[PDB]
Amino acid sequence: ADVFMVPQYGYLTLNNGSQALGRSSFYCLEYFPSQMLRTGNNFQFSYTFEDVPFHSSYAHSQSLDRLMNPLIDQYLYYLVRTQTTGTGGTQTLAFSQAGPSSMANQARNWVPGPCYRQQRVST
Amino acid sequence: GADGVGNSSGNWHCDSTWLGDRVITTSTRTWALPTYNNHLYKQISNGTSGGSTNDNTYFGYSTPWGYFDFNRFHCHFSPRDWQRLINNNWGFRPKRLNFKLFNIQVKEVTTNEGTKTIANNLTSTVQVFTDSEYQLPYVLGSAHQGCLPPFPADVFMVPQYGYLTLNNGSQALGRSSFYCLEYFPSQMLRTGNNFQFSYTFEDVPFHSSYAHSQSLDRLMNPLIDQYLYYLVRTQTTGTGGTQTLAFSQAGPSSMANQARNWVPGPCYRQQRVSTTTNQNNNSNFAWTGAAKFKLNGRDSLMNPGVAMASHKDDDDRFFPSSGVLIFGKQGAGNDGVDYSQVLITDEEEIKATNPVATEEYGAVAINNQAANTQAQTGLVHNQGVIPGMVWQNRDVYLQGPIWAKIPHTDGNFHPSPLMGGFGLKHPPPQILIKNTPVPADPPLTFNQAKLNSFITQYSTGQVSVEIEWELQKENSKRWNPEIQYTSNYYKSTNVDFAVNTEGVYSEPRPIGTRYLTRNL
Amino acid sequence: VDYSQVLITDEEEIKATNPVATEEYGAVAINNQAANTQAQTGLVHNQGVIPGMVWQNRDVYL
Amino acid sequence: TGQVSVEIEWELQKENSKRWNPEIQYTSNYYKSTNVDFAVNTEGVYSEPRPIGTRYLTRNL
Amino acid sequence: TGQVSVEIEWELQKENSKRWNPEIQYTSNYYKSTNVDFAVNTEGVYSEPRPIGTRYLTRNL
Amino acid sequence: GADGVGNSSGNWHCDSTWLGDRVITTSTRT
Amino acid sequence: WALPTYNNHLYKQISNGTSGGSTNDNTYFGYSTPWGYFDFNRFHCHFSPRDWQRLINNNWG
Amino acid sequence: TTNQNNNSNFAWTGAAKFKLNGRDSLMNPGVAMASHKDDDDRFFPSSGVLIFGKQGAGNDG
Ligand SMILES: Nc1ncnc2c1ncn2[C@H]1C[C@H](O)[C@@H](COP(=O)(O)O)O1
Ligand SMILES: [Cl-]
Ligand SMILES: [Cl-]
Ligand code: NA
Ligand code: NA
Repeated sequence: ADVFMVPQYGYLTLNNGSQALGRSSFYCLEYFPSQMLRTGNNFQFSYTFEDVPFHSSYAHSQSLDRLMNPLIDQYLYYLVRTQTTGTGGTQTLAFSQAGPSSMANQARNWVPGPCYRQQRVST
Repeated sequence: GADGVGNSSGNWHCDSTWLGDRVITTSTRTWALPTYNNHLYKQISNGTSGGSTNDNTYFGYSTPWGYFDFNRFHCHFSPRDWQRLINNNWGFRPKRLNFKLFNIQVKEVTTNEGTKTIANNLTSTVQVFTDSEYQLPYVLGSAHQGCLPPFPADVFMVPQYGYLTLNNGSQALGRSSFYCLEYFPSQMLRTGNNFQFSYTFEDVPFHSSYAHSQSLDRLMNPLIDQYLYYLVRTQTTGTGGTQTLAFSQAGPSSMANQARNWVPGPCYRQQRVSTTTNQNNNSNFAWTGAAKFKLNGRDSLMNPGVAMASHKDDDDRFFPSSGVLIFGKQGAGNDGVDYSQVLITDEEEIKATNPVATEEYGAVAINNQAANTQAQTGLVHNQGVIPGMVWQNRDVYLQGPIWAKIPHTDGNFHPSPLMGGFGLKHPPPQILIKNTPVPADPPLTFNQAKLNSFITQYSTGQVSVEIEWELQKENSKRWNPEIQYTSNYYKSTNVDFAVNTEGVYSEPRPIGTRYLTRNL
Repeated sequence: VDYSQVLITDEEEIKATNPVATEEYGAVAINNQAANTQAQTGLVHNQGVIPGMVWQNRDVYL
Repeated sequence: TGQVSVEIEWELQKENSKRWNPEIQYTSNYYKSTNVDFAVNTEGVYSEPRPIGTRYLTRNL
Repeated sequence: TGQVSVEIEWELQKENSKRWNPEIQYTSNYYKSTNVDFAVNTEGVYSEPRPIGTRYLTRNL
Repeated sequence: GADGVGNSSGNWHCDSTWLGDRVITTSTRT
Repeated sequence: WALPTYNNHLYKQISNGTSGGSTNDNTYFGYSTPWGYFDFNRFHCHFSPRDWQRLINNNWG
Repeated sequence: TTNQNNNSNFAWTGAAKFKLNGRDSLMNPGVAMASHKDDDDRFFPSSGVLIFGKQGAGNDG
């Protein structure tokens, strides 16, 4: 129902401060073949979107980390300890097969996406 | 007859055939299926509460179903075959496969007064079906045990299927999804009944069986000098110490200075650890030391990390704490096993194009040089991809993984499984099997309850996986003999990759893929 | 304008594959472990793309 | 002044999920209120009460 | 003992509404819980948490 | 053979399919 | 729609300077034209709230 | 300009580099980046641009 105002066109060019550079380009719309109308005159056209990937309307139901069966244990080992447990405190190499209980340790084929730190703020 | 009880419903095919590029592998093993979860879907969660940490929390379900996994190279390749493939090809990749289930036999076990007897239930059935539409959580590619045995003779147990869903602590979220296998059109079998299908691998890049014979840095002719200059000095030599700009053409002698078109691959710093006990610092830094990525407030270990050289030359003892695959020696214990039991793989072959795992990527200037201020530089421990980088993917081993399902995500980069292998969007479908519940006699008067009593039984049968691989022959004009995997002549009490005196096949070491050398 | 006027969108749906906005990506070792020297690790606040990553694009709204 | 017309053809991609339990979905709460969501108010001012996402349906990883 | 199979073909009648605002719809609440709605519990006992009606979509009189 | 003891005398169909108006339900229980 | 006359039928040079209160990061150089433009780049234009609902609640993309 | 630069031979120590196989090689000519922000024309990356000798120029120093 609402009736709206048409936005004004304007553009930006390379600038240093409040000055323009040699490169900066000035466009004149009138230098464009445009069609004219009088009432009882109409304009129209058609365009076809280049092929683009479907937007994802689906939210995952498995975390990237939790991609493996709980029941089974990986055939691969990880370094579980650099030092002997208890009083002795002498360096040793201990290896364990990542299991269901030790989920965090187990190896994965995929890792999380990229990130740029964003400052946190509370409502 | 077509399908009867006194009739082999399939044969044993265990052969490898080489013609031209195409090498065909065929394996057959004898499996046994136990009843799982008493024919019950069970909710399984690990809580925040109790000893367990927050990073090991999860929510999911354990199903009464078993699954067939062949995702390990040793299944389709004899050690001798792995040798032929590694020692003469610059690459290879899967093309198509063929699966078969047959000679299914279902046994019903009875126990009275400490007397146990196992006989046949012929009328009993076994359900099978393939997740051809990928509607079921993908188990495979998680390096889980339960794949066909390496040795053909061995008889193996079928892995139990179970999956994970979004969780907070020991709780599920609204999003988390519960799947019922029975809600899947599955085919049923009675002995003399057989199942089978075929799949064709989507096109994938040939794995690299070749190790570079030129470093990325050393890509230029020694004799010639570059037509380009570099800034060689900021200050006059000797006593004067007055700033000046001197430029030199990078030559053969000054190789490091000269400009290059390509730069090394990406790196995530990996803590270094030495096989020798004494060298290592006396702290349990296995976890605190190790690099990790934090997702959804939970820190998971970066295993096995991006592909990086295990060590710089002569640092053979060194390895990343989490940055390489590790394979247990046969008979090795699951928990807290000694170093001797484990086989730590080594990815040094790729050192030429990839960064060393334990060292910085390099250095970058931290500030603008000033008339008063001195130039500064900072180390790069974490380095992401940038234009001009080139790198090598992590190697696969005779007992490594083969493929992995690329997560259905909006985007990803160089989706080659980090544990090594071929990244497929539509990998070989998960094959699900289950013994059909056979109820114990019901009570005489109708009960609204669901039957909780069943005859105890398990099933057994042969399985056949046949895969057609496409090879990519070597074209090298290298004049000298190349390095190759061989078995040492010198005598020993046991033969490599054979059964021992007890009948226990054992894989003495991991076997890489890159022996043949190709130019950069 | 006051907070009440604004509608702050929420992209938590993608938390499963994407890093939390306010937290580090994770940690990397800063030095080689030594017989005398202790292992060290540093946080990753800025993390670029590397082989093996997967992620979700930002959502669109009505 | 004049009318303008934009017509767009969108291609959908149906759900294939075998999820057994009910999925989450955008709904308008039953509980009474003085104004209707996404309607004009007593003055004739359409208003968009909240942002509306796109991902409600769940798919596996 | 044996298996039984019932297959039924249902005929739908799509919605034609020109209602401008979002309609009410059956959804599963996001907020966390120890068990999932319409799933098996820790013991293997599927349970139907509530009755589920048929009328959510609204049509004129 | 057509009908024998060592032969599945039927399969498990538990699927739902939506095309146009027609929605097809299929259930199998033991 | 309604179209006002823009810039008195004039192309005008517009710049924001370093000088004065404005910072350096808000400096710019450009031009404002006597032309107007039609923009439909917002989802709500083509979708009724009810329609947005149907699309979100039943499609994976 | 000679005077502006700090009085040290930081040609190598200063410069960014990538370490491969235990050997540090200079990052020349680096990723593609702007040589200077406006009016910083005198400035250049120590190793971050191509350099061509004037004809008859000497190879060393
Ligand atoms: N193993 C494996 N599986 C799937 N996708 C892969 C694999 N290795 C590389 N890639 C990626 C890398 C590119 O994005 C693309 C092939 O392009 P190209 O120019 O040929 O590298 O596929
Ligand atoms: Cl083992
Ligand atoms: Cl010259
Ligand atoms: Na269990
Ligand atoms: Na103006």
